[PDB]
Amino acid sequence: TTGQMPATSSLVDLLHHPLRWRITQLLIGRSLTTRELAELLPDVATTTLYRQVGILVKAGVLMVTAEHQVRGAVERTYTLNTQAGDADHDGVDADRLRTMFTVFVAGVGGHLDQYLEREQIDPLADGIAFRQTALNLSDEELAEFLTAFGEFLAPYVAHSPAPDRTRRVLSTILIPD
Amino acid sequence: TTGQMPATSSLVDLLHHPLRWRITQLLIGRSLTTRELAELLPDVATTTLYRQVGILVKAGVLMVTAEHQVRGAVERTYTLNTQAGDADHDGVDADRLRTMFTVFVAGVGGHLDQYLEREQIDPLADGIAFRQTALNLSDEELAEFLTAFGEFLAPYVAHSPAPDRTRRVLSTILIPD
Repeated sequence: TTGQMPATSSLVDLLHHPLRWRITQLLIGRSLTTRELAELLPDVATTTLYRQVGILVKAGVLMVTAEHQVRGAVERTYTLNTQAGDADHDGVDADRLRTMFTVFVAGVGGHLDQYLEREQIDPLADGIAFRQTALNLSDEELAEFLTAFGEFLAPYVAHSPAPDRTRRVLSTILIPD
Repeated sequence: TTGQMPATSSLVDLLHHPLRWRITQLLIGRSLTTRELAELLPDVATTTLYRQVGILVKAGVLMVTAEHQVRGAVERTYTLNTQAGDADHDGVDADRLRTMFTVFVAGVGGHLDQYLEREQIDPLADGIAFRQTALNLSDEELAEFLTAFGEFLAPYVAHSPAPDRTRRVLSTILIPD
């Protein structure tokens, strides 16, 4: 599901940290317990993983979607606070926008680095793609394009996990000449 | 129109150069004379612009789409050699893939820097967006998704330039967990 790079300076600052970026990206479009997140980040010390989730939750980058009793103790499920990444996008000046981009591409770069830790790679077979398309659009046509793009994505975003499926992250950057 | 980051080492090496990246990105989806390119790159010395087009053409990054007589002398029109950016994508190893990414995000970053040279910016009103979506897709579903994505884009890619329209560059990166 489509989240925008947060614009709030406090959230942007937190996402410089490579583990905090990893955690929030893993939570796009779904909810997970900290235990589940831990299992997806085997290289990270367990205590550290829990610490950083705590930091993200308290800052409002993540939100609690459920809590129930599991083995006598309470367990929370988390997802992206998409409402948080939708705030403060108007007072964005040059400096803030540069920082947002830098943090965004560093996160994506870190995801690529993780892919390259695979014992065997075939970028083509594995579905790695870096592409660009040029579009002539008025500001109003661009608003329509973005709405239609979300509608184009919707049936795919609806796919559940399954043994034949791999979770893929599609990052989009749009800049005018 | 959708070009992929070239994979041929010789083309990849040329695109490290920020002016060569600027030129090839300006040529996505359309054809231009060198004179037209010069006019879109006012900050670049004219002789230098012509030199770099020459370099790109000779390397096969660009192709000549027309030539006719203009003021007694012959004038060529150029566009991206999309056939060139579609070669050598199978023997891509870790080192080549990293380089491709680095060169790609540096180019996009340079395009953002150019946007930030505007006297007045409003990133939101100007249509700047950094987004991510997660999709659960089998390798075969991903091939379908990519084909449908091209079909989704087609009517917008068909838009001609006009006074109400601004050329926008949509960059896409797809990486699996």
